[PDB]
Amino acid sequence: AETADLSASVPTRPAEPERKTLADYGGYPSALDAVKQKNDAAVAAYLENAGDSAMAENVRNEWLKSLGARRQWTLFAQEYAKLEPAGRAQEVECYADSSRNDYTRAAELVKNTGKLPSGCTKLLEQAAASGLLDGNDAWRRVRGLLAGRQTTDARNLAAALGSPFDGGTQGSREYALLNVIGKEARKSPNAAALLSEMESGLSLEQRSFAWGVLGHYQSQNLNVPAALDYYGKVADRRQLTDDQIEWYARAALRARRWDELASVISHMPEKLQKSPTWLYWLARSRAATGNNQEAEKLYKQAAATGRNFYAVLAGEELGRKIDTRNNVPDAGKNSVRRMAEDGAVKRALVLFQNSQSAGDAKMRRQAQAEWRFATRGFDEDKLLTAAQTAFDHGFYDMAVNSAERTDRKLNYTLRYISPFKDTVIRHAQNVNVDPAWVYGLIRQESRFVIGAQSRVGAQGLMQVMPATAREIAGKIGMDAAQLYTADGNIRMGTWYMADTKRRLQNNEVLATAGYNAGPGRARRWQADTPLEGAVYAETIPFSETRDYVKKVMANAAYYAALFGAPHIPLKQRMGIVPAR
Ligand SMILES: CC(=O)N[C@H]1[C@@H]2OC[C@@H](O2)[C@@H](O[C@@H]2O[C@H](CO)[C@@H](O[C@@H]3O[C@H](CO)[C@@H](O)[C@H](O)[C@H]3NC(C)=O)[C@H](O)[C@H]2NC(C)=O)[C@@H]1O
Ligand SMILES: [Zn+2]
Ligand SMILES: [Zn+2]
Ligand SMILES: [Zn+2]
Ligand SMILES: [Zn+2]
Repeated sequence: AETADLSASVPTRPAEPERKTLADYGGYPSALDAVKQKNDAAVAAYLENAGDSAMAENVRNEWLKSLGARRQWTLFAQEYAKLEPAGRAQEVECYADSSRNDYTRAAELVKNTGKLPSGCTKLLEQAAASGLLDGNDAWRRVRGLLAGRQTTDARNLAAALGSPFDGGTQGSREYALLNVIGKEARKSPNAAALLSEMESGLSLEQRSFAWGVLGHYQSQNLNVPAALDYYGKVADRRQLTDDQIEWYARAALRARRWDELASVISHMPEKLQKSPTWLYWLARSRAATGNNQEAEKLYKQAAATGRNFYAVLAGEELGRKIDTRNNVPDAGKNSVRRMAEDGAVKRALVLFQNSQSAGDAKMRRQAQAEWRFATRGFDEDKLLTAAQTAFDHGFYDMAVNSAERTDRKLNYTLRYISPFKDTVIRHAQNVNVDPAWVYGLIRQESRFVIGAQSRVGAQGLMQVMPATAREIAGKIGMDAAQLYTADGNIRMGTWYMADTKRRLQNNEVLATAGYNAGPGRARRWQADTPLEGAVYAETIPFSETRDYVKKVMANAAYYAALFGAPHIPLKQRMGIVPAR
């Protein structure tokens, strides 16, 4: 019965002057070194003076980790009581419980098969020594730690469970299994023959795990028939790590074995079965075996996960199309202004502007942390207001970070911003690439930060490598130094998108993957037969590039809807990746 509106409510946390903010930032590295050197007076003095900021909260967390490890419980409790509950680091939670000898968290944590922080690691050991850990899960954690070379943590965990590596029957058997599950032993052409010899003397759990390690190695190496052979010997698939079981599912997906795929996904942990990825592929598998009613319900849940690659593909199997109409008005200019007056928002903004006039990347990273801190507790209305507040200040990446956090109130123009439009459109049309794809790529590469610079030296909005820029500029009459202007950067990036596409059989999925990892790697990941675009994207071995391709293609689907481009469903945009 009511038309949509946006609450003008804004927080009014106490603000501090520009000088104080920059002084607190000035002393921030000193306070973190005081924690590491155990200078408790120097840490207390910093916290006494500092504002209620991400800086203070980060110092307080680090100090509590130090206080917990040193069993300084009087101080720990007094300072823990000063942390916003949502601001508590994971390891600080564990110390706070281990301080009471409370092991409620261990049942969840024990599911983790990789490195935890030391406080959580000790909590698990103490839970193990106390008989409070499920045996199945505890030994599974031991094996996972051995397979990812955390041999010390595995050793201590096995000791605490009462069967040490040096003495225990189960302990020493787990440890001996490294001749198969070791980082280099798993690569051996004889690992399977070795394992097949020892099968008689291993438990069902140890055998399931060990075939899991060999399957996962083969699978992430894109040797699918060998992967499927080893994974097929796993008797209890629930024994696998999360990464092992997902690469079993990726192998079966790449082989189009829909019955096996469904079966694998059914053995995943609940959190993993409910992710957009495995809801979608289980749905596709159910449809492929003839159960449309079950596939339909699974598509609906995948589609309800929000704005993302699999949610969009699911919505399309249900004949929905992307709709990018905002369902709430823009925030009023007054509210946008008042939002910037809030003490924590203003702090973020002060670090932001000061980082611009000084070229200071580390200060800019701190402005982002302050912005996330400032906005951490916001309801949907404040988040849309804050998003516009960031956008107006040119803090474009924080504009998007706030907007993409809403669930019912949707502002697609803050989720999918498009600054520099004249530039991008012109240069994309000149080399004949789709502008929605270009924005998709920029949104993922740099979140629209003109001065973005990666670790390895990828530069600008389109994150073009200096070497690539030199090769481009010599083909199209440019100076390589134009890499460092926004216009030259967009000219080179859009050209390289067109160029990689042309050299990867005109395929936008291979091109996206080639942009990020090199066209050489994009071709390596091709199969000897054609692959549906989503299968290729899901089975990319490098995690960063796998994530990257799906986000860019999903971003392009939303930009295309925002720009009014003619409707090409995401499935069709994904197309078919050809044989190598
Ligand atoms: C940490 C980081 O910044 N990672 C990636 C980030 O995202 C885009 C770029 O920056 C990306 O680099 C791509 O990196 C590959 C190298 O792995 C580049 O490809 C190379 O360059 C030319 C391609 O025409 C060839 O001569 C090389 O053979 C090729 N490598 C491979 C493996 O094929 C690629 O050009 C570059 N992309 C851009 C946009 O510069 C980086 O790794
Ligand atoms: Zn089963
Ligand atoms: Zn301002
Ligand atoms: Zn231009
Ligand atoms: Zn990048």
